[PDB]
Amino acid sequence: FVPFEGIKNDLKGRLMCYKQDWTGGFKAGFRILAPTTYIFFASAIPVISFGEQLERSTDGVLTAVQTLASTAICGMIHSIIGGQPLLILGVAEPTVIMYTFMFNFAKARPELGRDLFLAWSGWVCVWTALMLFVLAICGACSIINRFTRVAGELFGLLIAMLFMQQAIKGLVDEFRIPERENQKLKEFLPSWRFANGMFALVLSFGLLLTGLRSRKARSWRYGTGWLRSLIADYGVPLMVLVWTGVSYIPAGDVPKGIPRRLFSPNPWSPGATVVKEMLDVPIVYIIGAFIPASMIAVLYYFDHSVASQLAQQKEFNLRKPSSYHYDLLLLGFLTLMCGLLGVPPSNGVIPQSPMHTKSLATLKYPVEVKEQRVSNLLQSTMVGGCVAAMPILKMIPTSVLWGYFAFMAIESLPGNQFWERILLLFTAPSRRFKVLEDYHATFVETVPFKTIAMFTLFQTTYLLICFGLTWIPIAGVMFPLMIMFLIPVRQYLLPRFFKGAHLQDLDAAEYEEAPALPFNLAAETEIGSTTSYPGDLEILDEVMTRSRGEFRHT
Amino acid sequence: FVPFEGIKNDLKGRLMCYKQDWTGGFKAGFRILAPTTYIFFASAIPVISFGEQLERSTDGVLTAVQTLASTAICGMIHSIIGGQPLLILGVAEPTVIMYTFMFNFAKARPELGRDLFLAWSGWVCVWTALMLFVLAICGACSIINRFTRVAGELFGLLIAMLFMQQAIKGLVDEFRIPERENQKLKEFLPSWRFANGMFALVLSFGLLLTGLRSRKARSWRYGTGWLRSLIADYGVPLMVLVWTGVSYIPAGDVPKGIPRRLFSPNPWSPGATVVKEMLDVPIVYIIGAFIPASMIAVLYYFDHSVASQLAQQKEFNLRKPSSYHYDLLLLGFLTLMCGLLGVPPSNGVIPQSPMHTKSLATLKYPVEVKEQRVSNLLQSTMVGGCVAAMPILKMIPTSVLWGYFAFMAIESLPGNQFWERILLLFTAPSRRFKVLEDYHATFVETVPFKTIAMFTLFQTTYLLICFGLTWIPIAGVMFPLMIMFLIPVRQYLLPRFFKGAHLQDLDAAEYEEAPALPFNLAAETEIGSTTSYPGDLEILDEVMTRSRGEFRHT
Repeated sequence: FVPFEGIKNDLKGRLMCYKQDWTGGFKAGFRILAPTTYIFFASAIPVISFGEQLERSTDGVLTAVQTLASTAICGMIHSIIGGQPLLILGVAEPTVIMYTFMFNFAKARPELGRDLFLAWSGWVCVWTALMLFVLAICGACSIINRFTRVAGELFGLLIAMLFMQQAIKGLVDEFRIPERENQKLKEFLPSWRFANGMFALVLSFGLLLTGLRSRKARSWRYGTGWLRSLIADYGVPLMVLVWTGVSYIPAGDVPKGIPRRLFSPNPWSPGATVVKEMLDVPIVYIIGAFIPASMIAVLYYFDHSVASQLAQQKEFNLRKPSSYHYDLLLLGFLTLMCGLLGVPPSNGVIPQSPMHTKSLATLKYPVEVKEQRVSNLLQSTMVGGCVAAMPILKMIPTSVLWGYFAFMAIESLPGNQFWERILLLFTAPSRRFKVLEDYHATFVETVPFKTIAMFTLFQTTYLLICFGLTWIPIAGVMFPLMIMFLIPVRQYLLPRFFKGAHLQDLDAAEYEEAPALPFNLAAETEIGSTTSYPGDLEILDEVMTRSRGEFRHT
Repeated sequence: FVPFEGIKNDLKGRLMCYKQDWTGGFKAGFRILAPTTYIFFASAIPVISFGEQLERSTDGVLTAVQTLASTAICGMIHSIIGGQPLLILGVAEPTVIMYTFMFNFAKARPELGRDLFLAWSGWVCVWTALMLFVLAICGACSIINRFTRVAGELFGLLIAMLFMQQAIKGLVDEFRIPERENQKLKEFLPSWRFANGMFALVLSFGLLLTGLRSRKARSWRYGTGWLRSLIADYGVPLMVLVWTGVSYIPAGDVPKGIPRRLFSPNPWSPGATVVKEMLDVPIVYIIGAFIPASMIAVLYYFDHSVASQLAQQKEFNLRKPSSYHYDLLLLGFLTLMCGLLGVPPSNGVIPQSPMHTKSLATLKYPVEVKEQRVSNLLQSTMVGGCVAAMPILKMIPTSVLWGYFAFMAIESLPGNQFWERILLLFTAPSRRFKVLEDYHATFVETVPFKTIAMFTLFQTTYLLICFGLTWIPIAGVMFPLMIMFLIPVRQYLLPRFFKGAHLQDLDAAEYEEAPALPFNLAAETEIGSTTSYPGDLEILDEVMTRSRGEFRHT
């Protein structure tokens, strides 16, 4: 933990591959645009959704303009002078939640109010930048190996819960009058409001289901290869466009605001740095900003490092070194800059970074990744240009964004072992052989079900407590402390209750899977030792057709 | 083809097992109620949907009351004095289409009009009864072995197309003012109409998707066995109830008719035999009724026999004989009775009859079927009692019935080989190995793809021509003739163009399936000889998690 050692080593390592980092990007030619566009679409849409969320949560102080600007500027700076260009930066949901807490605190205090919210947030960002500088200089990133699966998966499920909560919140508001809108408009009559709510339900569920189906296009037996890849890569934006077009079908027979569209304003309209108002904040609140700043620094020190680790998985066979410490230092500087500019800070986001690395990967029949600084710079510049295209983006209905929130919530589940363990916990004892008939984790076979159940119950209790804490008006801004407390807990307390190899299998740093087992081998196991025979109607359901009741012959 | 031989033989066979047919039903005790209730729900809901369809198509002359009454009375008579009690009778979609054609013909002719439509239909039913008597006496049912798969599957797909068309028709009308309603009501304002249409979309799609998911409950690893069986058996009625309840959520904040509910009237209200008006029909039209009567007799002679055959599949190991000829004779008598009473005739329906037989089946570890006349009688009496419960049924929204129409359309597909062949025809040449990696028909391996393609193209052209003919105002009532022409076509013309075993495999009376093949064996085949290797992103999609981009280790 020698000060400045990690930063110096990272800088020495990354300074030998800068010119190559650029030339290899230019040598790829126009073929570098496909990963660029893919990651640009993967980054922009969630950022716009978070911007709308903030617009609703901050009474219009922060909108999609600010989130897009922060994402673009931070991404460009990271691409040019950052250590690991594979890392993708952007505004994330936890930052939105923290800023919502801060806004709610400031609004109820006359000394700050809505007019000094951004100044107080700038002071918070100054504190966060200092904390991140200290963490990077002291080499705190040398212990990121202790950021085990138990904390990451719990945080992911918490963020998925919050995504779904936001989706439900928005869909319920689609039936209500907005707070800052003229209540006398025809679009806000009870009939038109009910119609708008129903149309929002239709559009949101359509987007969600169609995108979820599109995600598995490359496995279809239909169409061309390029068409299947196009669907699998750009389904989300394609479905957003399709459902916007659908929303425009009744445009001629309904009022202007049916369905409701994005509330974020257009920056080009004449109606439209916070350092000047920063001096006006009372000293007591300048000092008190230390409190949320510590939580934000915790969140960033976790998320940045985890995203970089995921983007630098050893299976990619990357040949260039890592820059964790210098990356955290630059993140502190970027947070200071964003606080001074009046925009929310950005940080490493998941799964955008590993998806970018994958988009830059090819197999030599064996993974080889094309690492360079051009794709990140171009995608960040496109995210920035999206600000100028705000008139076009304002045509998107809000229900589509709520559907996208639900989409992210559901997409956080697939590879999450905590979710699989919850499903197993709620599974019937006589139907676990079914669990054993498909791809499954190894701890299902190597760990007794009682220990899995106890571990999952502890994890679920922790998750529910954190979710409930998020609902407390003021104390809810402490949930990153609860997230970090899982490190010492896993390191010290769990070994007392759990026995070694069981913990290692249940909290493995590597995703270990197992292939499907034959039915005969799925019963000799302890977990599948309570196999019950199928019923008569269960058997007949499979040997007779549903269309005409015809017996199938095999 | 000796006259009265088949009827006499069937009567002699079925007269030796009547008392046992009843006693075995009474000996089953209260356990006979589960199949009874299952088949009652399987029969009632489509009949109510057809009743609403007729109400919209006949300007209120025929409604769900008449369809329910016909189904109940015919089922009871068949249960008591019928030959094969496993056969389930009811009003079917083709009868609805024929009656719609007849109503449209009568309305445009001042000599008949809406006031003599039922009388003309009674004369049509008299002609149909005479035709069926002739067919049964002459032993025309001795050649039902020529009702091959090519005709049955084409007819099924045509009826599925018509189901989906009715669903779309109803959902579009949910946005419009009904023809015979007061246009000044608040519920028919543009805003409330748009809201009603959107709510109808929501409810219909919810019903459809939830029912389709419920159909596969017995294969779940969750819940109890009895709960899974309950879901798999009663999902459709359960989801109808659930979505009706959902429809009642905004009842306090919306006008009376939001959402629209069943239009069929309640027979108990004071506002509410056609032999008297039958004498008033002109002689020319009495004679002309011969034309639609022949088509209806074709439809019934096909459907009754096919449904009985499906209910009497040899795999059920039934120990009692068949009564095809006497069943057709009784169907003629029932059609005469229904025409005299002013209700549409009923006939054998699919897949209700084989599903009833399956519900009466148990495996002795080997199928053993409990054949008796109690379940059919009880379910028919319950269908009849549903008439008295019309006030409760009128609470169902029409959008739920349109969703059920779409549900039947989609449920007609699974075991249909014509649909599978269409999908194969539109499949990519390089992705047929995927077809070979799952359960598939044998002709995929035993027949070249060119012959399958030609056969499927001919069948699809025939189907589309029949569907288009259904759209012609008057000539569309001839489509049963097109259906029957497939018998001589298959028997005489196809062998000229197709070569023996290929036709036998493509038009086998038995549903022949084949198990999944290994990838190595799926390429040596001629059809799977154009296997293309997966792409880099296709490979990476499977080895990395979608939630966090984590490499999977196997």
